[PDB]
Amino acid sequence: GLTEEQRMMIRELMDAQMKTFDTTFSHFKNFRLPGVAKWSQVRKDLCSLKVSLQLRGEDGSVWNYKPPADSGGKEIFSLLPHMADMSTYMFKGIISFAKVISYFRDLPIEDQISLLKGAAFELCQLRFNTVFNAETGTWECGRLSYCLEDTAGGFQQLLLEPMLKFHYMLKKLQLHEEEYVLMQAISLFSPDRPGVLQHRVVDQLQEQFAITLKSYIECNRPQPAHRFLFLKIMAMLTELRSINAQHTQRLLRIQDIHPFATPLMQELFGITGS
Ligand SMILES: O=S(=O)(c1ccccc1)N(Cc1ccc(Oc2ccccc2)cc1)c1ccc(C(O)(C(F)(F)F)C(F)(F)F)cc1
Repeated sequence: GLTEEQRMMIRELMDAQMKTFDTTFSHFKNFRLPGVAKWSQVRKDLCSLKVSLQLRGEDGSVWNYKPPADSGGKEIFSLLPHMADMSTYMFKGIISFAKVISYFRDLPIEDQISLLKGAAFELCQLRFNTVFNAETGTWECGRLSYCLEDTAGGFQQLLLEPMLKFHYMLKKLQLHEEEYVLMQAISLFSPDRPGVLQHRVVDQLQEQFAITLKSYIECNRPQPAHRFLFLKIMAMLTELRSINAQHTQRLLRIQDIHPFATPLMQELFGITGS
């Protein structure tokens, strides 16, 4: 079954998640909002986001934003300031998650920074899948809601952008909170990240989290639908890392044309300021 050590690993991760995941986004406030040539062509990477924004007030008021269509203009950058603020809020939560976990704290500062930089996007996306509604194509973030706008091919066309397909595929697995936090742990403690000194310790931690995840699934999911779940999750994690490397390249190209990264995002991506 589950060993007490395995049950102590899950509890440590689960408590770290509860303390640092504001699932209602109640402290996300004071954020920016959109106002009331091969480089540029590629930089039209932005069209795959296609998101509408809803902001519900406590008074009952609802503000709704619909994005501009591309007209060969700067209007494509209208939502980047808001998204940078949301990304920064999510990343701060992820940093707090790592810092409250005993195993991460024990690691050297240099390794802690290297691991956070490598896994920050992946951990944020894993948390965002918990708030994603597959039926509505919407990410429900407290009073903010982010809805995918209609596209010609509809669902299938959205499933062509890897980030979106990841979200739909992961949600279909119908994971428990314990399985999400183990995926975060496996992704955070990745030994093959640039700059990791204590690779052997990190690799052993990762294997223990994966063993714990495999054991959790074996003990709590006996149904033929959950056959090969551990391996599906591990493949998902491998795809997320490829998505992460692609997203980094897309982001840095936009930044090069149209700077928008916040200070914390600049630190994450090694932008110096000079
Ligand atoms: O993948 S989503 O859900 C998404 C959102 C909208 C349309 C399609 C897909 N996402 C949310 C998200 C937020 C944070 C994150 O982790 C990061 C951690 C540190 C630094 C950067 C990211 C990962 C996903 C999303 C949000 C923004 C972006 C951007 O590339 C954008 F803005 F240039 F499109 C940018 F620049 F803001 F990061 C991409 C995906």
